[PDB]
Amino acid sequence: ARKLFTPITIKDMTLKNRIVMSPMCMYSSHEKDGKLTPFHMAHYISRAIGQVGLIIVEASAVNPQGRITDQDLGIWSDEHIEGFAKLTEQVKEQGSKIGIQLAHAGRKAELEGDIFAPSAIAFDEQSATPVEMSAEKVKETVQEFKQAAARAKEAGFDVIEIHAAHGYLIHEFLSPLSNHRTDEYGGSPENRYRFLREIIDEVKQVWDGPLFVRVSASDYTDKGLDIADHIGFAKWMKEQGVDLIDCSSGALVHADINVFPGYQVSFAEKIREQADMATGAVGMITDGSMAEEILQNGRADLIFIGRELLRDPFFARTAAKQLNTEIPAPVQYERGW
Amino acid sequence: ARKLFTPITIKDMTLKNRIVMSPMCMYSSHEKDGKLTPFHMAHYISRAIGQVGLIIVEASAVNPQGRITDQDLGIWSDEHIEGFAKLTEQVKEQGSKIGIQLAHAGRKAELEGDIFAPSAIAFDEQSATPVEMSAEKVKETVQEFKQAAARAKEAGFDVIEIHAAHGYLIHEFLSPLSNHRTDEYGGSPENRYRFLREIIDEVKQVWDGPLFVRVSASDYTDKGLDIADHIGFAKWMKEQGVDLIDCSSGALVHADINVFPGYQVSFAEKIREQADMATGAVGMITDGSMAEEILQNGRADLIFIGRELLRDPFFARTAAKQLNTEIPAPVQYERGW
Amino acid sequence: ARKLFTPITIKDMTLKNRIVMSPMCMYSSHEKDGKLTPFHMAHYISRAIGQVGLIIVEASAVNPQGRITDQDLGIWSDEHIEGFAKLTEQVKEQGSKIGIQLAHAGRKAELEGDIFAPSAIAFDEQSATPVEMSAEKVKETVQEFKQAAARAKEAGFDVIEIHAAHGYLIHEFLSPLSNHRTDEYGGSPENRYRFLREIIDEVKQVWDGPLFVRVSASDYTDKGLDIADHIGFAKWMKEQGVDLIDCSSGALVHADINVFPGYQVSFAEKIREQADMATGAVGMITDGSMAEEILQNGRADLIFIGRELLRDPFFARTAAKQLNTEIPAPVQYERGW
Amino acid sequence: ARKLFTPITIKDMTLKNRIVMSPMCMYSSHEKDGKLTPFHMAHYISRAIGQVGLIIVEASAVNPQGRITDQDLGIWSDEHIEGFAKLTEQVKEQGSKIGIQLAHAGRKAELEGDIFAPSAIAFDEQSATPVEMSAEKVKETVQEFKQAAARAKEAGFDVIEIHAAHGYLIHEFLSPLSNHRTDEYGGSPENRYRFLREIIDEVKQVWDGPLFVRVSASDYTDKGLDIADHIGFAKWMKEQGVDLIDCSSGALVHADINVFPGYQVSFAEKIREQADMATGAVGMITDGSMAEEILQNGRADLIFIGRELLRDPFFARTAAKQLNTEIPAPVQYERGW
Ligand SMILES: Cc1cc2nc3c(=O)[nH]c(=O)nc-3n(C[C@H](O)[C@H](O)[C@H](O)COP(=O)(O)O)c2cc1C
Ligand SMILES: Cc1cc2nc3c(=O)[nH]c(=O)nc-3n(C[C@H](O)[C@H](O)[C@H](O)COP(=O)(O)O)c2cc1C
Ligand SMILES: Cc1cc2nc3c(=O)[nH]c(=O)nc-3n(C[C@H](O)[C@H](O)[C@H](O)COP(=O)(O)O)c2cc1C
Ligand SMILES: Cc1cc2nc3c(=O)[nH]c(=O)nc-3n(C[C@H](O)[C@H](O)[C@H](O)COP(=O)(O)O)c2cc1C
Repeated sequence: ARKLFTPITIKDMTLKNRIVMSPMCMYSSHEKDGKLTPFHMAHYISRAIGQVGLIIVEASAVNPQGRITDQDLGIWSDEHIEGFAKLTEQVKEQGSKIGIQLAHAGRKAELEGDIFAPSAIAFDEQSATPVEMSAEKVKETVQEFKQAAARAKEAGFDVIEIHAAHGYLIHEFLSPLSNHRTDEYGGSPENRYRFLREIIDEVKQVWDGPLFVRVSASDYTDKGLDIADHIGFAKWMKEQGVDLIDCSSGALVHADINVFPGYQVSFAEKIREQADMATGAVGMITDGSMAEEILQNGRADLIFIGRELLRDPFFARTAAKQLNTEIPAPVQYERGW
Repeated sequence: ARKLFTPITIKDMTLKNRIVMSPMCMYSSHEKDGKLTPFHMAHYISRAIGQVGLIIVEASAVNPQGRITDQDLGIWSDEHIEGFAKLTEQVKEQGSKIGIQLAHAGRKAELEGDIFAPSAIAFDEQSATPVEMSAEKVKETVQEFKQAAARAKEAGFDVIEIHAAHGYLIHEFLSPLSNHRTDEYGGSPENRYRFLREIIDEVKQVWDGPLFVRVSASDYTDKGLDIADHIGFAKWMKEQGVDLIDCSSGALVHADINVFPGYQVSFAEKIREQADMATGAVGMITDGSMAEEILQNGRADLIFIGRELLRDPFFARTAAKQLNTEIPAPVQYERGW
Repeated sequence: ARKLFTPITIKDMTLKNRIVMSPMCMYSSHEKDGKLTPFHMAHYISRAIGQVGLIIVEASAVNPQGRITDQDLGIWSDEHIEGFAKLTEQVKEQGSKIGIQLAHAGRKAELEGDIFAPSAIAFDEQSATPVEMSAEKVKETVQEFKQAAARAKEAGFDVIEIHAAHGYLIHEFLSPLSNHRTDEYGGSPENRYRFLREIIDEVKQVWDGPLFVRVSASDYTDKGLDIADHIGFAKWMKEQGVDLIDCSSGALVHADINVFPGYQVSFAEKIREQADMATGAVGMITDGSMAEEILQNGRADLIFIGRELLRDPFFARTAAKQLNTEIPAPVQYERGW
Repeated sequence: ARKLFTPITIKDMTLKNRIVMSPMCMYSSHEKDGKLTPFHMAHYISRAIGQVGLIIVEASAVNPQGRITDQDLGIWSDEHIEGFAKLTEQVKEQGSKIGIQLAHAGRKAELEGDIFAPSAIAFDEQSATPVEMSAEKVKETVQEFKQAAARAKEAGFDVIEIHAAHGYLIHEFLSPLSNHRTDEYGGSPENRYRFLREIIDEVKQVWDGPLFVRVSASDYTDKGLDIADHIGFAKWMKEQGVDLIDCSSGALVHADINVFPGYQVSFAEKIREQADMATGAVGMITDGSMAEEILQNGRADLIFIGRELLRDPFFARTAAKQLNTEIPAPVQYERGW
């Protein structure tokens, strides 16, 4: 069979295929309370009906002021557990595994009131200057990721992913372009990584399941982070028990990025090879042929699909056809698939 | 602008495009109570997110023993109103109009216990022989369609379609092959049409909105009904205020049917021309080009899509692309569509 | 088997499928002598390798001043026979049948010097006013079509098509908008049809094989010709022994034409039904599904494909795949098809 | 613009895009004299009309007994020059550059009479045992490649490619599995490479244009050649002035090969990186997205397309559409592309 449709086991979780619905913000929590809405349910569950092996729920803030927008999903409150519990139950009932992306927007939070970051440096010209987190505020945030993970476990998620990419809080700490701290959380690569190190260790105190970490493998900026730096971080994450690194890139600051089909795959293959860590490839992957090639040539272990799943919720079926192979259809659509 | 994406107003309902999700049974009411489940919600709402102009909910039984299977949706009880109320609200919120198909499986009901029909004639050698409805029972069934329509109105549906096709109860009364009654509901075309006539008149006492009727325009059998018969019924339906005839075919009895792309279009075109009645074309229509041709050549007014919407929930986008035109995308997917 | 890939026999010619490469001018006779060039050979033969059932060569002038442009193909001289003989042999060798479209551009000829027409009326404000053909000149032109047909037979063509459409010479005689003659070739429909009648009768004196006539089934203009007129001409053509009417439309004069997929199909269906004449459907037919529908619903006998064959020379294979059926591939490409 | 459609210059040859028609035997020289036929002309020229940047003509034997089959093209005689001269002229006239693959089947020659190889070892159970080439016979063959190159230059080819792959003669000398010689052409890697070294040096005495070499980057067999060996050969070829290595694989002997989209790309990228040599990627590349990714991620410099160009001669257009970009169409098809 095609590798794209061959199961893979990570910890005590077996995925029926290697297609992953990349986390994508829907800005649909209209009550601004971080809760799920009917749209979210239809949005996610339809891709489970569509046979996506693993569905990763969009960035969910671990702190209200850590949201990107006031319409973001949240997991900073026990009040969020009930809705997520229904979502995981329904997604899994359709045959897919489900994960959640724990996040904090840091200096990129588009909210009124003080926003936070490792250093008081604004994202750009049109952004507010963030407040430099006190050492204790940083430690409180670590606890919030821990608390959020505990809620995710209770809600029934199969996988937890830490959002350490796209110029958000953790990414801000990792990069010297945004982290000018002179305390235990700044300076050396080890210190810049400390925030993430503590988040991983604390999350593991309440979560023993598959743990993913999404990173921006490059800042595409002089004096910023590059793949070499991330290969280093990957080795440390492996030692800590991280199961897979979801390889994205950019967004820490404005930069020129050459975008094209599979433009971030090199990051996934280099980390996989040099850090001996399973990786997720993402970035303009839109057809089954590319997906199969990435897996067969050992460039990544899972294929994250974003925008193509917005155009085609049933990408799994489309990819199967493109690869001239057969996959099980949801029972209700046996007469059409 | 392409005709497929041109609005049409029926009564007080304006459809934003001519794409209709054909009613398709999902056999997913696992509690065997005819109620909706999370699967149904995601299944239908996803096509609304997908911009389908009109979504018609699958055959919903007006009487429990009128179900095709014990996992069919139902609308025989006021308890069914709550679920449907949530569904219509959520579908309309995405920007689509919604309808429901009122039905009764007649002799094709796959349930334990007596099943009913106009005459005690089994569908085939593998089916149970139905019980001939008493005149009283027939009139009670008319009232159940009326009562069901009332529930549909309360639930917020935009359109109601009467299922008078696919060999089910109403179709059984219409055809001489299945109706050998010696009372007012059998014999001449007037008598054979009487059941449907009374259903339409009664439904109109509680529902003044768009009213569709799906028929099997031919039995493809000697001594059975053919397009000439249905043109006759269509003229009577027009006088009664039916707004559109959804043109399907067959299934009253086993028959040899030449299936091919647009194989039922001739029925929609003839009824449209000869009965001066708006029609819905359905049957192996899988792309925007065929849909546009059918509309532009005046063969039908609405394009019903069945299986292609099971393969591609976002057929509307796919069709827009095939026709080299643009249509509004759901706000949440503007970065992908 | 799909009707699109079902054989059909016209006279003594059996076509292996119903796909026809519509005649399309290539304006590539760079020596301005109407002779074939390597481009023409590869252009046509590639579609034969592509399994097209019948390839009709572009408009070939029966008189040099009857060319549309000075780079048109010609068949006004015996010197044109050698090239055509090689082309028909090579096309047939690949397994396809081949035809040629005999033509005369009339007032739409874009050449230096006097151009001719039934009446001195220019095509539009940008065109030169043609010279009214003397009765002698008209009869000489009839002989040139006859002589051209003789050359086509000698060159080995399987089918000959008379170009009586797109506002060219013959079409000009047929329509009241362009024909104001006061002799035997103008006035009543009998007189306006006379030019074509004589061409058909004379051609038949030297050619007994399949004979096609392409017409513009409507002028889309007040006081111009419409489908009713062409149904009348079609009945006369049937009596004369014409085997099939290739149904196109317009171009006699500028007009508002609603173009859409299958916009000329109604013409092919009406002529087929009312004149009991085999017809070729053409006009925005781009996929196997539409082609199959047209054939199965009895709207035409052959499917003429134009621009789609310019985008996809191997449309036959593409259509077979779309129809989920199999067709023989050229032996040399068995490892790819 | 897309890299796939950006020109690239090699020596004094500029390709308009980076799509290459991979050499593919057509077994169509029916007279068994190695000459071109009308089919060959239509076959190749149609892809030039189709905008393929570089068309590489199928394996052409440098010696009659070096043909794979008696229906192969040849270039062992001056009698072959005339036909090739017409072919290059016509392909270039349509806008493409053209190359020819100089070949010798060695022990895989399916011809009657003695066949040759470095050692008397048969390809398999159903193959004849080849005659071990005397040192002089090897030197004569080197001269034949030289002579063939001289003919190719006279015929007007833009590129010459040496076929050192697919288990044929040169490949046989390169691999220790098939080369057991104990003279100057066997033993060490240097000696096994000597035959190719001499062919390259001699060809360069009569040809100063772009020179490609196709290799089988792996024998997929224990004790056979692997990518490490070919990276070594690549460095030697670079020193000799070879411009690009066309990276295929296998066929020396029967072996288990895992085939999938882009299954030979790793060979192209490793040789490109470690030998600092331009490379051509080939092997189940069927869409523009994969092609663009290969080029943008620096895995190869040219994209060789084989079977997809047999299914779609106009792959260039299809790929352009897939990449949402525009490319010039042949003037004759401007109204369709
Ligand atoms: C509407 C939208 C919302 C997104 N939200 C998130 C998010 O919450 N978390 C994240 O890590 N990436 C997010 N992304 C980035 C995507 O997950 C994905 O990595 C990116 O689009 C590259 O992949 P693609 O080409 O398959 O879409 C978003 C992208 C889009 C288009
Ligand atoms: C799984 C399935 C369930 C269906 N259930 C219904 C139904 O409840 N009512 C109805 O009128 N037609 C029903 N149909 C018939 C379809 O609505 C449609 O008319 C038929 O599939 C022809 O169209 P298509 O070729 O676009 O699928 C069903 C079809 C399928 C495949
Ligand atoms: C470049 C080009 C040249 C054409 N030349 C001719 C011609 O010589 N004779 C003719 O009858 N139609 C000619 N046509 C009209 C086509 O045969 C065909 O009827 C028309 O394109 C409608 O079909 P299509 O939508 O499949 O392309 C031409 C069309 C194109 C695009
Ligand atoms: C019919 C056919 C003939 C071929 N002949 C040759 C040849 O003469 N020389 C060569 O180097 N490769 C030859 N090949 C191998 C192809 O060039 C190509 O490298 C292979 O098919 C892998 O690519 P693809 O997946 O794009 O077809 C041939 C392949 C096919 C299907």
